Amino acid sequence: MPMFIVNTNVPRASVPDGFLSELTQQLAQATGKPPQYIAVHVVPDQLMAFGGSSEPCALCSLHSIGKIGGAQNRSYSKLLCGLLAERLRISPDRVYINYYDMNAANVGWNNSTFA
Amino acid sequence: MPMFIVNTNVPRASVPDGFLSELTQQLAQATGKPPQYIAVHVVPDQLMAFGGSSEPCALCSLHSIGKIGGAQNRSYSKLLCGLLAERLRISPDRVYINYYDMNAANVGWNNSTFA
Amino acid sequence: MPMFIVNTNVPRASVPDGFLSELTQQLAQATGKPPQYIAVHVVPDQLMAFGGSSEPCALCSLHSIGKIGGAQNRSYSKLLCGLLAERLRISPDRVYINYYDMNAANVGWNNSTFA
Repeated sequence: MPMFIVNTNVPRASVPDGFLSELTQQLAQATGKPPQYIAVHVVPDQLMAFGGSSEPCALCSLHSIGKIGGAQNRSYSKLLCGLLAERLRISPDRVYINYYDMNAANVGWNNSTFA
Repeated sequence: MPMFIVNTNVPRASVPDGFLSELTQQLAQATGKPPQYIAVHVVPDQLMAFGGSSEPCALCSLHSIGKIGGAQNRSYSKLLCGLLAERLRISPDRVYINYYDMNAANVGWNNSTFA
Repeated sequence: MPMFIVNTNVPRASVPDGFLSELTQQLAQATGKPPQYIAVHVVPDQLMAFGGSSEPCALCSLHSIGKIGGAQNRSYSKLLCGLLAERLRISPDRVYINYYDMNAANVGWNNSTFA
């Protein structure tokens, strides 16, 4: 709650310096969850293909306890695709984002679960 | 839409030229979705174990908006273990494939989500 | 059934050598499944942040055909958090574990599914 992972074939070097921070701040506002509970993971240099091609692309995941749904998913997308296009230079139609509404009894953290 | 990921301890150098393409082509045929929508991600050189042994193995996942189900999963398994076995030399009883039927509102793409 | 993945920013060199075996034996006991069926994947050196900081952290997931539940999970979290803290020196509050109960029809293995 929330975890954001980005897998992309864009090279390490193109990942901008405060990128993780940025994501964190942004996700913080978008979901309205406090930053310290936000986890962010970026994996560049991957061997991937999208629609058969090797041009820049990304497969992402957003996990959260609640705050996932129809319209919300639409804003996250915008926001997220927006950042990726902008920072990593990836075309949005070359991005997929999987959204997962996690149940609290199913998220372990510090010796227990959120249930 | 679909996204297929392969995580394996086989070395990068062992992945044949052409593999990403073959996978995109076979999955398109297998799920009946145009290739344009298929994303493929191969991750070699992983630190992994299956059954406590570090002989060659793989953990994969296939996510799709529909085209997932009892009989379909069975054929994807036959298809996919067959390729990993022939192209990557991984024994099929050392492979796990997780299948996810995704809901359209939960797949972000191109600044929005599907429907 | 079961598959355990750990993604962490700790360096590869800090991952003990019997770590995969250790996790394997411990999950076999915790889940009550024979070790033969346990898959473990450890991914160090990742680019991640937790709560905005880059101190050591881990994003994990545990997939099982059954044995997943409110209480089991609480117990798993303790075991897992204990292991990561001792072996990788990760602080338990900088760890998330996603729990997934999978349907047998959704898990491929050895050319077919468990269904």
